[PDB]
Amino acid sequence: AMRIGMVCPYSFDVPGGVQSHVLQLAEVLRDAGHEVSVLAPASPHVKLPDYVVSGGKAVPIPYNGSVARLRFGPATHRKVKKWIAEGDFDVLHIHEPNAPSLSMLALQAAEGPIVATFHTSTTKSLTLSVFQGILRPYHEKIIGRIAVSAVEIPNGVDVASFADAPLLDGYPREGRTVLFLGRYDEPRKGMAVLLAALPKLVARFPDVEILIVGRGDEDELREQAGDLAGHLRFLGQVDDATKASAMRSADVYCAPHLGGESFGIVLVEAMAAGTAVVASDLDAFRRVLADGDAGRLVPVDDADGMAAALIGILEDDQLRAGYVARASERVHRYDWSVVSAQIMRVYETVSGAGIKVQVS
Ligand SMILES: Nc1nc2c(ncn2[C@@H]2O[C@H](COP(=O)(O)OP(=O)(O)O)[C@@H](O)[C@H]2O)c(=O)[nH]1
Repeated sequence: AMRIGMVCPYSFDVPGGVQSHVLQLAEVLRDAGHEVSVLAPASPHVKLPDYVVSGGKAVPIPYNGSVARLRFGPATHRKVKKWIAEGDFDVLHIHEPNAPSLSMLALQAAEGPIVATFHTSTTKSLTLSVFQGILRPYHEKIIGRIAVSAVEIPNGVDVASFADAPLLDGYPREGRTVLFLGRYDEPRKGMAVLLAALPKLVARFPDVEILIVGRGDEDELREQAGDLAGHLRFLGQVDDATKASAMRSADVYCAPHLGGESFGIVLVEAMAAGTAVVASDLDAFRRVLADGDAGRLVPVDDADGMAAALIGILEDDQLRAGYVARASERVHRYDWSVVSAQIMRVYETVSGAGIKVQVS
């Protein structure tokens, strides 16, 4: 039984891959009998387990010449030190130690058995001394290093949570349903590509629904869709259980991203749910879908290609069933059962009898 301290650099107020990774990992560890405490920025808009501690709020920097938009004040520095001093941790696991970040503040404040996970291409570069710049002395305090895609370990999901989620009332729809999940106002999420494919999709599937999960300006999007707006259904930013149900209820999950640096955990969620994936040919997505074995890859920012792919998947039951089968086999390697074991081996490696994380 270990005492583990974890640091998330991002508020839980907004959904994100790093945020969900840290909370779920904490839950998995506690279920195995370990003690976990999570430090993260102020998250007053969501309900959180009692083991989450607020590191305070990053406030805007009020002057020109900064190298960041937001900064944690002196209260945060004090909170971080107190949290470490009182935590008596066997391991400190920090996520995304970008500078400046709450994770880097924790790294500066602490020493002892420290592990870091690098979630993106940008933070993976920090495994190299040349990219650590004048923060080298702090990066040198990291004892174990995990790259999501040092040791490589993929981010985890609870497969059963998706596989066995209840269907939403009224689903599956005879008219078919394409699911989009994300903050659709952000251009990088590629809602614009799916909207440009919509006329061809509706011509072939006259009763099709685009089911949309995530926060954004629904009225602007409807206006963009013009006289096809009636094919759009918005759930808003729903809880995790509803999201899982939505995934299972859709006939296809569409991931039309124009770019990004993440692992692509939403594709894994769809695979777990038993829902066929059509995705942009991004490196991260190609890996999850085993180079097209476990889902359909479409060239990036290609609306005609995206329509063909979505129409193709909905029209060919054999093909769709094949992707789902290969995906359901594949996705077990991302389950927390398997993934958390790999992470614990790193914890074991960096820790040792009578050694604790302490304040620097
Ligand atoms: N419950 C819920 N989860 C969401 C919502 N939007 C995103 N997520 C989850 O947040 C994570 C997003 O991962 P990712 O695609 O990498 O988002 P990113 O971090 O912004 O790149 C996944 O677990 C999503 O299922 C939402 O509206 N509701």
